[PDB]
Amino acid sequence: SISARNQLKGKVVGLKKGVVTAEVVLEIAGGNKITSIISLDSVEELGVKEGAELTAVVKSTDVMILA
Amino acid sequence: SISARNQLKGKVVGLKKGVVTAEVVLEIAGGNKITSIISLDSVEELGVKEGAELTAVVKSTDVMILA
Amino acid sequence: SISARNQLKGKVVGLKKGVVTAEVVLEIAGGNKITSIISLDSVEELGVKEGAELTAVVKSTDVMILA
Amino acid sequence: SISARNQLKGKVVGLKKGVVTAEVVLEIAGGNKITSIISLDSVEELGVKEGAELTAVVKSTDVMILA
Amino acid sequence: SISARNQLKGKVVGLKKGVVTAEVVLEIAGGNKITSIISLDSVEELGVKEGAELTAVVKSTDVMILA
Amino acid sequence: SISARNQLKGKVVGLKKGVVTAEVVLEIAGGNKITSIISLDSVEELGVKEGAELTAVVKSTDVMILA
Ligand code: MOO
Ligand code: MOO
Ligand code: MOO
Ligand code: MOO
Ligand code: MOO
Ligand code: MOO
Ligand code: MOO
Ligand code: MOO
Ligand SMILES: [Ca+2]
Ligand SMILES: [Ca+2]
Repeated sequence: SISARNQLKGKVVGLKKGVVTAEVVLEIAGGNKITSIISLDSVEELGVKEGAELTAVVKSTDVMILA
Repeated sequence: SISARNQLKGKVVGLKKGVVTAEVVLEIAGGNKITSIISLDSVEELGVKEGAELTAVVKSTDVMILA
Repeated sequence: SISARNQLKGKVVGLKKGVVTAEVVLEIAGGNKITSIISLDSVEELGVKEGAELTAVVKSTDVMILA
Repeated sequence: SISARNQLKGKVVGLKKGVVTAEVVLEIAGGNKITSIISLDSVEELGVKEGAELTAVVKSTDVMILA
Repeated sequence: SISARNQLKGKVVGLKKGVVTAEVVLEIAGGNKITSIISLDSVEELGVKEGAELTAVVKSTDVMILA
Repeated sequence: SISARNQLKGKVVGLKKGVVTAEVVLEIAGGNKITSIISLDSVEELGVKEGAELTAVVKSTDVMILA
């Protein structure tokens, strides 16, 4: 129940932990892949691990269109 | 060939024009819907129309993770 | 349970509805005020109205520091 | 005098330096905590340190609403 | 003294007002042009108009690279 | 042909690699400089290095105005 209109369910297929940030790669419907860069603290708090089923969220104003 | 690593192909299923901004809704693999808000100038220049085959692009640092 | 680390509870003190976007102003702790621009559809779906108690959410990478 | 309408004064209560990025945590009115991830270069240039009195700035189009 | 590392001085050559947002177009050094979409209220508050000399500011995390 | 209206051609004058992110600094027309923080993987994938000619891309909704 958040304003961000793009909510994409997926499964974790990759995780890389940096000093401040962390990279999460999710496989969503149709084989598409979504890549997320978040704080390292969050990775630790949401129990992010390979195989976990999670949801990618994006604000509409952050989505560009390519023709 | 742009750094934004998230590229999701889709078809236009919704279009609403504002004074400065415009809203484009794309249907992607699995019926998921991606909503984008961009400049009105761009819709016009990219010739966005119902049925067009376009692509949604998102920077990794804009993707959040939900548990 | 989302990665975005900034979650600020507040009360709606202002709402302006545009064609594509909408502006929401919330009063949070200490009298601070937060201003949000979201899609008009969201305003309609989350039942946004003056007096409503809601939460402002922000990704860490979108926060700048001013000295 | 910048368009970002959200300006929240606070004191530094956390600082973690990465190779490229850095994390700053500010305590604002009510003990709320704001977390910011910026360039390592900037922390150094703005002389960010525990106890400093700084200000968090956020563009309105980056603030989401949660119900 | 804001952490955002991109500060581009320029002159207003275009200004379009919408209901909630506004579009500002600046001509910057060297023949380049920058386009910004911000809140209508900020435009009104900073007294933006054709001919004004202002600065465009962008967070490093929001700049993409294209090859 | 991406909707992002800001496309600034430039040359790489600085490149710093971190664990998850990377910092690219470009010199653009007219003596201006642009700094970008993107994923380390994209840098590696687009083969970014000192001297390369590339383009910085920014969404209009991410450009702030300072008076
Ligand atoms: O209504 Mo949003 O937060 O622009 O997706
Ligand atoms: O070590 Mo970083 O600056 O979190 O990629
Ligand atoms: O390499 Mo990006 O531009 O953070 O997706
Ligand atoms: O960068 Mo975060 O961990 O989505 O607030
Ligand atoms: O009428 Mo708007 O301000 O382009 O949604
Ligand atoms: O007027 Mo803003 O820069 O969308 O907060
Ligand atoms: O990521 Mo910055 O240091 O706000 O440009
Ligand atoms: O808001 Mo835009 O049309 O992606 O620059
Ligand atoms: Ca943004
Ligand atoms: Ca952003």
